Amino acid sequence: SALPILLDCDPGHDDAIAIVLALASPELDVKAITSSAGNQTPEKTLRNVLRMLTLLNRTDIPVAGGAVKPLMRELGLDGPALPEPTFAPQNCTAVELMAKTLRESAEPVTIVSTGPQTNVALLLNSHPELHSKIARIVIMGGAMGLGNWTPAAEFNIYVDPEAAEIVFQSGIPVVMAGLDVTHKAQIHVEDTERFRAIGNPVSTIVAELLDFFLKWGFVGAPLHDPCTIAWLLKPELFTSVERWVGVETQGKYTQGMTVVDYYYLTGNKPNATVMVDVDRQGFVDLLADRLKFYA
Amino acid sequence: GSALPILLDCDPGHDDAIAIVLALASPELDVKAITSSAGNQTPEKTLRNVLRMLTLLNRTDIPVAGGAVKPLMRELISGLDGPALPEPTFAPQNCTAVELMAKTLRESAEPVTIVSTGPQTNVALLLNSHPELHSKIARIVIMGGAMGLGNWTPAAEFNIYVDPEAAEIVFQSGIPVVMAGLDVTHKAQIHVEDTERFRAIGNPVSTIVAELLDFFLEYHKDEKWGFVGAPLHDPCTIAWLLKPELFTSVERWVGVETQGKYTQGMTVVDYYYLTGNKPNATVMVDVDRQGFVDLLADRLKFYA
Amino acid sequence: ALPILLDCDPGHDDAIAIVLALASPELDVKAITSSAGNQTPEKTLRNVLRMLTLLNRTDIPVAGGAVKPLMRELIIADNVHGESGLDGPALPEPTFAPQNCTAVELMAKTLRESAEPVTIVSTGPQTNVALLLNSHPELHSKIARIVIMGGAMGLGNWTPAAEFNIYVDPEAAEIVFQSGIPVVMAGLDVTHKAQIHVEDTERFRAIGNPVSTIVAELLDFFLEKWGFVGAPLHDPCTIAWLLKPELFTSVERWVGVETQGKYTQGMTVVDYYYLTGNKPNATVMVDVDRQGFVDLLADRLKFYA
Amino acid sequence: ALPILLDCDPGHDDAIAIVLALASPELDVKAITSSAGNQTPEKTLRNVLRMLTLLNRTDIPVAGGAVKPLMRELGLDGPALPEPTFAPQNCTAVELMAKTLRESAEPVTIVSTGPQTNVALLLNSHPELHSKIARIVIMGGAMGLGNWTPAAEFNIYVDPEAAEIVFQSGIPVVMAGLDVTHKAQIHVEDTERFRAIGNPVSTIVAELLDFEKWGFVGAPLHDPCTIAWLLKPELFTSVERWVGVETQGKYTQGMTVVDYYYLTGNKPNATVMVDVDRQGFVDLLADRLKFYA
Ligand SMILES: [Ca+2]
Ligand SMILES: [Ca+2]
Ligand SMILES: [Ca+2]
Ligand SMILES: [Ca+2]
Repeated sequence: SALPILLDCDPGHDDAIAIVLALASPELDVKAITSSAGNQTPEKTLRNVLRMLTLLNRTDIPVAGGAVKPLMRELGLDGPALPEPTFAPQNCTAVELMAKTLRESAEPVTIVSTGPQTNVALLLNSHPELHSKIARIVIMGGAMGLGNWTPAAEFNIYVDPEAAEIVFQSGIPVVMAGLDVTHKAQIHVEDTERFRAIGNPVSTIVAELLDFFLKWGFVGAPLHDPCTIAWLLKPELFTSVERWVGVETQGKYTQGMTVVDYYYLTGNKPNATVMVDVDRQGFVDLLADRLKFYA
Repeated sequence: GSALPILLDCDPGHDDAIAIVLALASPELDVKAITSSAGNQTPEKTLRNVLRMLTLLNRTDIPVAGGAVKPLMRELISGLDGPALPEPTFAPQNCTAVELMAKTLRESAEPVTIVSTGPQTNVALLLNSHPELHSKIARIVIMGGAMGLGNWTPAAEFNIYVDPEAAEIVFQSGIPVVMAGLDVTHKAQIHVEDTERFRAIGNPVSTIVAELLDFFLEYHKDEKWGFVGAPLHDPCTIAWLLKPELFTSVERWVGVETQGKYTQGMTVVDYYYLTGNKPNATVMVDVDRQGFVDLLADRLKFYA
Repeated sequence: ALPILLDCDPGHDDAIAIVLALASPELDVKAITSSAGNQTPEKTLRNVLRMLTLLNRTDIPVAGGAVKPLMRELIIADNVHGESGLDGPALPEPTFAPQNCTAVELMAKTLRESAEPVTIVSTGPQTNVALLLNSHPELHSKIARIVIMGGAMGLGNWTPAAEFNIYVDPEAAEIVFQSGIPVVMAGLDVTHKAQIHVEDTERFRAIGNPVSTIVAELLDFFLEKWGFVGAPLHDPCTIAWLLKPELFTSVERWVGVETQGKYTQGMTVVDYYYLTGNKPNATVMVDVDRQGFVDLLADRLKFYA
Repeated sequence: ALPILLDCDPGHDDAIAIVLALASPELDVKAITSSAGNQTPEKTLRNVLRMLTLLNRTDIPVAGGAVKPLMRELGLDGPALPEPTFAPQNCTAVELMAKTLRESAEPVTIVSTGPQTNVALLLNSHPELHSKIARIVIMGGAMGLGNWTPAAEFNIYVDPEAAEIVFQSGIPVVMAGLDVTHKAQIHVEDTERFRAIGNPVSTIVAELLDFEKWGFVGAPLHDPCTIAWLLKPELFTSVERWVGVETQGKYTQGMTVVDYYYLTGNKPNATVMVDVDRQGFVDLLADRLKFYA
């Protein structure tokens, strides 16, 4: 009855916190966690997935490392003391673990990818016969408005624009947590104190990860990646629009931009659910309430 | 007569038309010439519309010339429907827009302000073909672009989209640029009450302006944008020259995308200073709407 | 014997390349996988199976690959190669099944279990090869080199600037050329010199076995703005180069594939006069001893006696 | 005589093109304007003035043009040349070109042997004068390999946007690219022939041509092919084809894409020179050099 999900990510503090949120939610059955490279080198992102799973006592979840660089371009949890990995990744690549999971699943699986789209694009292009086994792809990346890496582009998308465009043109429903929503999903100093007052080793780690992070004029720090998991858990916390998104791969000034046809100016059929607002307090409540799982 | 000397390049177009009305009712401004760009209409039509507006406004003394027939490297894509306008009673000068612009610069004793409220085609031509006159251009004030969402394609505003290369030439020119994009112009809405205020002013020109606002809103009320009233784009350029204190603006780097698969014509504004790039533009981002409406109605009294 | 992986989109010349490879005991064909380009992926796969049926090598593992280019829609070399993709001669129906997996999977499996580096020969669009490279960076060390048919230093045969295989999937080809693995390129520069004249096709037909018959009837089908004396035979130059590199003249140069141009998508940009900074990444074939090439083919056709 | 406008960036070969044009009474050179590419715009202007001083044609009006490409960033060593004895006109190249067209009674031929910057400016800013332009004869581009980047010839690469403007203009274009110019080589023996003609001008021309991976037998003479094609088109083989200039590629900015095998829908927009009778080209030059006897 739980929703089967594949998590692909590049921890990264917010990826890490998204893993914590997912494993505290019995509505979700995390089938595997695979690592992309962007926030760090692929050796480090893999290591970080293994450390998080060690911390959270879920060494039963299969892990594989993915692509070592973006498709056509060149190419992490400081703060708290984290455990050394006590287990090994699977002897195969992220795409292979993803494909394997799809093949053997009896119902469609949800992909949540919160690093660059590199591994997800590879799976899509290399396994067209498994597209039917993918319910939807939930991403953290992009920005309808101003980017955070270049003027037009958010980092995840900018690191591998081609991979992202492959995802959005794939024919599989996409849900997009871009900067428009994640910038609203701020954790204020008081919130971080709330998480820390919960009083278990994990809520402590989450609070310290957050401590570390601390021209945009944010009141507190945005928490990007957990917005993907939070939307699956409580979509009613979010406002979203169904629109066409294209990713720029050629521009002189705009490589990696997510072009969102908000006012229907193109002929293009919508391919994405674009998150545009969140109930910030509700988002904090969800995170604070699920942290009680590690009591 | 120490008014600010200005060159107006435009593609009327109801809002260009209203910009002309505002400028000629402002003795702070000395309009040296009006030239026509093509965008809102064919170049025959935009030229004609400049001539009709000057005929209406009893300023047949301002020299007019037609400009480029198409964007620098792309194909082109009455223009003042609604009110009855007069037929032209005077002829454009026997030259091109670029030639009239250059002439004006050469013979001006002080730098001239360019206001271009159509595509940037003529301005870019003047810039590239007269580098020895850059010193005679104080600044270029444009209506075009959007820091946020575009009104023509998802990423692009119309004027820039029609001639991205010309706009990039303007912004890379080294001459200070002032940009009235959709971020401010979409705030500069004329509500139905405002159009009634203009109409109550009671002279042939305020009547024309109100009827121009009439036609627009009746036939082009944007149902997806959720505007309370119709945005008045072009007059924001003139208003900023008249009362900059009505506006909020930031000094940022702006690039125009000329190569993107999805983004041709986008004005990329480096709002959060993420690039290395030296600011080249003053980007208007807010306006005091009521004050903007007040300016228009105060200046419409000129035609009493 | 040199272990090779063959990735191809038959297509008459791919087919004749298969024939040549299987008549050469210098080469150990480890698998044949199918790309889409010349035809739909259903048809290319079928035609690999038909050729292996014909040549009684049903022991070679076959798998179908990617159904479309990485980031573009499929276009096919439709009426050039006709209906089935191998029109002309009667061919046998497949008597065996492809492996239960994708081309990239069979490729990876082959590399993993090989004891020495494997040579990839790819004679359709580079789609499967690029997928293997990006998804298996830990197996690059098991790839000796990639030998392609594609590209043109001069004029293209599909658009003014581009050759078909490259044009169908420029992004795949650029991935191959940027990969760090040695590339050998049989482009139109050489393949347009590797013409089979009517006399040569008559020679193949005179060899008198079922297979040389099929190869001759295949060429028959492939027969005026180019002003060729007879028909260029593109794909078998990859295998010929592995068999007898002394037939060929080649230069080591930098090659880039254009993925963004308005007029030039799919161009192979070859830095023939060293004008760029760029480190050579390819061996580009630029000439062939045509008669020697024809001799090679005919000599190896005797294998099917 | 055929009225022509010469826009160029001397440059030794532009210089030799000027020499040939002024020795040809079939041609009426209406004006010479300077582009920037081979050198800075100050230098190219100066060189036009030096050449016309040398050749005793200070009566031909000269103007300096654009100081850089339309959208991008931006010369006669060897022989002793005279200092300029006259001044350029007090206007820009585009102005002098427009003025020339306006006051011509019949269409004018434009020969542009530098980047196409001034010609593109003329075309875009004077659409009412297109009818006064018979054709634009250019030295630039390559159907085959480039001499500047792998895909691109210099003149075109310097201002790809100006070149694409010219080719998309609707005015007939004639293209002397590397395909023909690399065949138009001057061998050591030819340079000695020129030198033996025995006047100050043939001497200057020789001292220029006097001064590796391409494997040329002698030096290609690029710009004079434009003037030669006007004088003796029968020396050349050419094809009527569609030509587009790449202005966006990652690796191919400045490439002239010639649709030699009719693979696009596109209407031909250009006469593309593909061969030359080299000896006949050399004979034309030697023959015309006698003008300065
Ligand atoms: Ca992340
Ligand atoms: Ca306008
Ligand atoms: Ca093939
Ligand atoms: Ca030159």
